[PDB]
Amino acid sequence: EQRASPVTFIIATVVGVLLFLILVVVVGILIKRRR
Repeated sequence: EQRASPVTFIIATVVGVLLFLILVVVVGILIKRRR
């Protein structure tokens, strides 16, 4: 629990930031710019 809870939060943060830069920033904001 003491090391496993902050390591699980770092694993969830890196997959959430990777899904935001691909799905929201590239196929969303940058596809609205490239029209």
